[PDB]
Amino acid sequence: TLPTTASSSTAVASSQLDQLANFAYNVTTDSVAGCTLQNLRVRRDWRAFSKTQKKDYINSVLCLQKLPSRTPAHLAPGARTRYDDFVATHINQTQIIHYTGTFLAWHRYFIYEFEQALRDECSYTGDYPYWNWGADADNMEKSQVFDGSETSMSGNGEYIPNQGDIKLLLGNYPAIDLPPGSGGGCVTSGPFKDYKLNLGPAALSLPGGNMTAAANPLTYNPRCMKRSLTTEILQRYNTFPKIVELILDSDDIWDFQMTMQGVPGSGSIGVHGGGHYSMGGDPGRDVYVSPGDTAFWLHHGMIDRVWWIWQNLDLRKRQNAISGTGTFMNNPASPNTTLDTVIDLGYANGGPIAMRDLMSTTAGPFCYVYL
Amino acid sequence: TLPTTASSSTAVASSQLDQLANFAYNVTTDSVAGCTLQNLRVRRDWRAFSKTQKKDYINSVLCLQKLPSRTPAHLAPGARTRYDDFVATHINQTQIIHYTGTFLAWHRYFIYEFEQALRDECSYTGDYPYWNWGADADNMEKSQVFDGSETSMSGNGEYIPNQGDIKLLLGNYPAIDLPPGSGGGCVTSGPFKDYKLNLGPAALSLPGGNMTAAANPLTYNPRCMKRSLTTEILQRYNTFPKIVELILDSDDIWDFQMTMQGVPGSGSIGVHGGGHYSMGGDPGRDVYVSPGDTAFWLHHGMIDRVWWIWQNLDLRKRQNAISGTGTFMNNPASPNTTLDTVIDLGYANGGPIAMRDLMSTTAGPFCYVYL
Ligand SMILES: *[C@@H]1O[C@H](CO)[C@@H](O[C@@H]2O[C@H](CO)[C@@H](O[C@@H]3O[C@H](CO)[C@@H](O)[C@H](O)[C@@H]3O)[C@H](O)[C@H]2NC(C)=O)[C@H](O)[C@H]1NC(C)=O
Ligand SMILES: *[C@@H]1O[C@H](CO)[C@@H](O[C@@H]2O[C@H](CO)[C@@H](O)[C@H](O)[C@H]2NC(C)=O)[C@H](O)[C@H]1NC(C)=O
Ligand SMILES: *[C@@H]1O[C@H](CO)[C@@H](O)[C@H](O)[C@H]1NC(C)=O
Ligand SMILES: *[C@@H]1O[C@H](CO)[C@@H](O)[C@H](O)[C@H]1NC(C)=O
Ligand SMILES: *[C@@H]1O[C@H](CO)[C@@H](O)[C@H](O)[C@H]1NC(C)=O
Ligand SMILES: *[C@@H]1O[C@H](CO)[C@@H](O)[C@H](O)[C@H]1NC(C)=O
Ligand SMILES: *[C@@H]1O[C@H](CO)[C@@H](O)[C@H](O)[C@H]1NC(C)=O
Ligand SMILES: *[C@H]1O[C@H](CO)[C@@H](O)[C@H](O)[C@@H]1O
Ligand SMILES: *[C@H]1O[C@H](CO)[C@@H](O)[C@H](O)[C@@H]1O
Ligand SMILES: [Cu+2]
Ligand SMILES: [Cu+2]
Ligand SMILES: [Cu+2]
Ligand SMILES: [Cu+2]
Repeated sequence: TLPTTASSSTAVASSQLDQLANFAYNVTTDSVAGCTLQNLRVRRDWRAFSKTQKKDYINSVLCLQKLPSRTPAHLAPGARTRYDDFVATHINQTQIIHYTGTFLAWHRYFIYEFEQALRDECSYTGDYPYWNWGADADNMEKSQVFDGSETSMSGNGEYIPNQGDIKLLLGNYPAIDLPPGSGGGCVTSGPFKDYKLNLGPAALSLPGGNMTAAANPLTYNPRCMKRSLTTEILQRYNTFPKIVELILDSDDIWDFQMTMQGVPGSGSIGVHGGGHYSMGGDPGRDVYVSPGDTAFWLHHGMIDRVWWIWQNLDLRKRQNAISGTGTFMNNPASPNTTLDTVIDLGYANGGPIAMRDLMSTTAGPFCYVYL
Repeated sequence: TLPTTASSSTAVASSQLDQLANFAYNVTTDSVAGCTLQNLRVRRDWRAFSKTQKKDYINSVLCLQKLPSRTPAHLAPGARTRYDDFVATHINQTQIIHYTGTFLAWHRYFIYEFEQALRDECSYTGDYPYWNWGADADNMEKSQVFDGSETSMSGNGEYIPNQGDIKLLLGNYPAIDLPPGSGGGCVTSGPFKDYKLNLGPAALSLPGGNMTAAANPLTYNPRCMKRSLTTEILQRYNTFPKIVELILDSDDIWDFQMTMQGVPGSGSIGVHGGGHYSMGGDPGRDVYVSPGDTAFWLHHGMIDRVWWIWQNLDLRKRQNAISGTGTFMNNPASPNTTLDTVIDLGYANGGPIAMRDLMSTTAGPFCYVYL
């Protein structure tokens, strides 16, 4: 039988999450028969990756960052690489994604098309990786995603001392205070030290309250990728209890995405916000440019997995569930998101597609499960 | 001797507003003694206009609706007239000009350049008019702005029986219910009976609670202007007690501009929202395309007048006061508006300009007062 409420103990919460993930894996594989059991791809924990499997993905990411970009030069003069095209369209559509009826499905399609670019343009045969936050909640610097070795998405940045508190002011709600992390500067080690971030910043938070915004975040400004891994941020919004609480106590699609992103006026940035700002640095603290951090795709693999688990717990009522509109926090008011709403990814990959073709990981263009 | 508490009687609260406006006129004119007393412009109540002066203003707006548009066709394929240029830049910029730090200053510059277009291209030499809502709150159908005569902005629309209410979402709160007015269809008389809106709808609130939104509201979509005059909406938010209350009880620019536009979670839409939705119809109920209604300019002459009165009650503290950010209700977050923030009107008229040059009606490009 399945867990009913989330546990206040960290080990038990991991067991419930596992048992909920096993229930989700079971429901999906037993239904499937263009998608079969034989081409059903599997996404796995980045720790389940071998140190040779890690290098294949990293090498496939490094290759996409070296191919020429597809976006027209006038629409984004700062885009140079195939990697920049995905970042460019995320900057372009930040106002109509996030806190929208399309938030969860747009990012499921976003990461899927990012995988296709790896498989078709940089010859990737491995599995898509995801980052389990709760496993690294007590020591993010030891996390195999951020440990600074050459099997990581690079590690911490240079420790800038005497850094001010990060203050987050979205909307007109009172600020949320966060520690500045143990880094702050350019990344040290890892296979991405010479990775040149090209676009942004658009709305980058800074230690001390400021927000660096460029005149046009689509213009060319090459720079390094900065990081300041903040373990304290993870153990506040990303422990195993928080992850299982997000799944077991969200009973409608509204409560799920709201709790996931951070309920307004609640002092919580949710699992989505806490996963972004824990990396710190640039573009870690920029909601527009965050795909510029290579740990974005492992982060959203886990976001999709948490949505995938919650969906299967009641496929009758949760597969096609949608709530929200087409504008950030319905500001200003916009029509309700429906199954007929068409979204696109700009010039990154793919074409415009309706929402109903996105709700299932074993339908539409999708054919995959999680382990 | 100035009042400090707004009154409940419409008669004596009307007297209060005349005192404050007169004090404001006294402070501004004595301060002028490139802007002199000899060239100082005056903006007057639409009721102060004689018959010939009313037709003078209308015919210049009518001429603006026939001259060819300046906007390049690929940026706004639906723009056909100079009047469309102003509506198009408003649609384009709606999400960074409402509930921002620039809201009041952007619209002061917006109507000034619209006035400059009347003067330099349609030979207008008269005064800029405004609409005193408090005088028509007892019957909008009697208003000199809306009676549908030769000297109106056209009047009511064709009758549509048994219509549902208007549901307005203002923040993360339940919808505010407004009566649907006494019209609904295309306008029946007045000098704009045959006037064509060519843009939108971008987000048109409909009776019953629905909303229409074009896929791209900047494409060609010619149609009549619809109206549904609603006296009760003016009664709720635009009586003389409501106007004097906004001026006297607002202690800083944040309180003032929020109370003017409508505070979320209070059931009010402010005098600004009350003036827009009391017209009803299309584009009166569209936040983006609202300049498409010809009463928009007289409506925002009075919005500017109320800010001017509020400014002059404590010039040393209120002349250059700013609060807010560059995004609609700070969603998504953005840097604070400063005196150095720059705005433009696209291809409507003029060039870019900073906030410091916009805070006074007697500095920058401005030299005007209100009667
Ligand atoms: C609505 O507002 C946006 C601004 O947010 C306007 O977009 C701007 O349009 C101009 C010309 O169409 C773009 O100019 C471009 O400059 C680059 C510089 O490298 C050049 O390479 C291009 O060939 C082009 O000349 C400008 O970048 C663009 N801005 C943004 C942020 O996209 C838009 O025109 C406005 N629409 C209307 C109808 O006013
Ligand atoms: C950002 O998004 C806008 C629309 O959301 C894109 O603008 C479209 O561009 C195409 C190609 O030039 C035009 O055919 C459309 O008419 C445009 N639509 C609008 C509403 O302007 C823009 O190209 C996107 N930019 C990037 C870099 O993805
Ligand atoms: C998943 O299915 C297998 C076999 O069908 C079963 O043994 C296992 O217990 C299931 N998972 C859970 C959590 O019960
Ligand atoms: C930016 O931050 C610095 C502190 O490093 C502060 O002194 C400055 O006032 C901030 N800029 C603005 C415009 O507030
Ligand atoms: C404005 O100045 C005139 C000048 O004589 C004066 O009569 C009037 O009382 C003044 N009004 C206010 C409100 O100060
Ligand atoms: C829009 O969707 C919400 C659900 O978030 C629903 O409550 C509301 O009634 C919908 N509005 C209309 C006009 O259908
Ligand atoms: C905006 O200004 C306020 C002034 O009260 C300041 O406290 C805050 O840090 C500023 N925020 C940003 C993002 O600049
Ligand atoms: C298990 O560990 C988490 C951090 O991973 C704590 O937040 C919790 O209180 C429990 O001790
Ligand atoms: C203000 O409005 C009231 C109606 O609410 C009138 O009774 C009064 O004479 C003044 O016109
Ligand atoms: Cu995103
Ligand atoms: Cu994210
Ligand atoms: Cu406006
Ligand atoms: Cu307005």
